[PDB]
Amino acid sequence: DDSWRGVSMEAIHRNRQPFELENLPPVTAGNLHRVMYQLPIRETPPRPYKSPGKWDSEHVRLPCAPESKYPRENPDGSTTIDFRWEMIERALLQPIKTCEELQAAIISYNTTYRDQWHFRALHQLLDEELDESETRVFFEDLLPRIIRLALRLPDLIQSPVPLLKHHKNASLSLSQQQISCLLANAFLCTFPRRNTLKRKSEYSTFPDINFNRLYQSTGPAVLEKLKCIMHYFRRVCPTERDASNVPTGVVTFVRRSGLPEHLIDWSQSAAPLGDVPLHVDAEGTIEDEGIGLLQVDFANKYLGGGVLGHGCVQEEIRFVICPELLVGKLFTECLRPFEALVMLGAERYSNYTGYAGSFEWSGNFEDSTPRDSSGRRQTAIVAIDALHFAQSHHQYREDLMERELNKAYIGFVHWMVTPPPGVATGNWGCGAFGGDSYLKALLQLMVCAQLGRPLAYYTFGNVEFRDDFHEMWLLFRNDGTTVQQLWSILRSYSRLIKEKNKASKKKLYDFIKEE
Ligand SMILES: Cc1cc(Cn2c(=O)n(Cc3cnc(C)s3)c(=O)c3cc(S(=O)(=O)NC4(C)CC4)ccc32)n(C)n1
Ligand SMILES: [Cl-]
Repeated sequence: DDSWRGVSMEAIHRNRQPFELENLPPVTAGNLHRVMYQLPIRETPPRPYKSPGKWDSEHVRLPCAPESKYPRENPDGSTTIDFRWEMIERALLQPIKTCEELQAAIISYNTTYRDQWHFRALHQLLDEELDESETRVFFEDLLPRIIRLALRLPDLIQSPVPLLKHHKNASLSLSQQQISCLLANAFLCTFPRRNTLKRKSEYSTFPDINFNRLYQSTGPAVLEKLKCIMHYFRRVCPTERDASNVPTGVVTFVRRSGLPEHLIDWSQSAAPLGDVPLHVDAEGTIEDEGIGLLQVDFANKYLGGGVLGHGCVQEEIRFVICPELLVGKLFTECLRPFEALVMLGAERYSNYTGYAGSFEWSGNFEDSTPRDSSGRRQTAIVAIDALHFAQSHHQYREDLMERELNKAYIGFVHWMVTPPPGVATGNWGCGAFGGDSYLKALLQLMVCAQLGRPLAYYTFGNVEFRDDFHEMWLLFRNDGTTVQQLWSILRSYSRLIKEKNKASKKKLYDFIKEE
């Protein structure tokens, strides 16, 4: 009758309006929080913060650094060592009228990759997908705006951009405007030292950021991601007339890194599972129906996954409809097992249809989501990376159930004085990545019970699973089942599977029935 089972959405918000409960404290500058704009925000967009630039192992190597030098071959075949930022400016201010000339300009400061990079998805989009006039508008309007924005980087970033490395709790806050500039540079593949595919290299524990690998990819989902990105730049680049369309606010990136001190012993959790306000919806999406909640990103340990590539499932889609997330790739070291990344403030610019191979851009989206005191849209996303399984049976090992419990734990912790809003999630690391929906739902319930967060769970058209999970929360509620007690049952199922989906839930019935 209704799409959903369990408690209502009013309930998930603790009967207060969405957005009254916040997911992150306000931005303030500190030892553990670098802020790229001036506090407090008076004018908009925020005014950039000024401090000496850094070209070192602790900060982003910015394309405009005076330390960035580059060899050029010449007309006549000799070598000049020049400043790469000067070469980038010269290349991008030559006229560029075709897809081939764009590729040659980008390659002119990436000459190592001359015979490896071919921007086939860009050729497909401009030569075959758009008609002659939409393509003329690309070269006469859009691309000049992207270049002009990229070339303002020394004006918009006047402060070193720190890397968020392994095992450090740190935050970084930037303006949406600053992010549009960094992303324009990525679009034009300007970031130094971030292209090599060599196995052990300076940045190999970091994601890719230059957009070349997207351009090298194929198929319809890749073009639709390109359309999302184009659209973002139409939305946020100043037009020839004015700059009133430029976004006004802020985005914050928080590396959460758990200490041994924070590790839950799951057999000592007396938390009642049925006391979790659980809302299980078979329609709806996290980005729409989960407004006000901590929304989950079914992440790869490299933030963004294959968004610059062939990837086009849950993570990748979020990163092209809310492209400000992409800048996380620039400074976020890959996640270790007891770490997570919270991203607050990312505006949505695109609508979409489908999923995976059927993903399509389906139009403009005007985000009216309210901004917090710090100038951030109150869209809070946590990146947590599930394990992938070649073998489904492997996931029922005790150590790898604990791993996932602890991964979701560090993603979902609150660590603020005000009460935590609900989490909005779903079949995390399931489908083709090997995970069991039935188990991953319980692990997430355990974590929410333990932390005291409501849980809004989306099954995406699967009514059967909605019911099996609702019914199993009812058995917990009136048996007063407990985290440690469900852990005990789950460890039993571990040793059972060893000696050799729908059957996990059958055997809790059994171990529960005896109580
Ligand atoms: C209501 C709805 C949405 C969708 C499409 N979709 C999807 O198919 N999957 C995979 C699965 C399909 N059927 C299953 C039983 S799983 C999704 O995982 C999915 C996820 C989202 S989301 O996470 O809310 N948002 C994004 C993409 C921004 C992060 C949305 C649609 C999904 N379906 C079938 N039914
Ligand atoms: Cl030159």
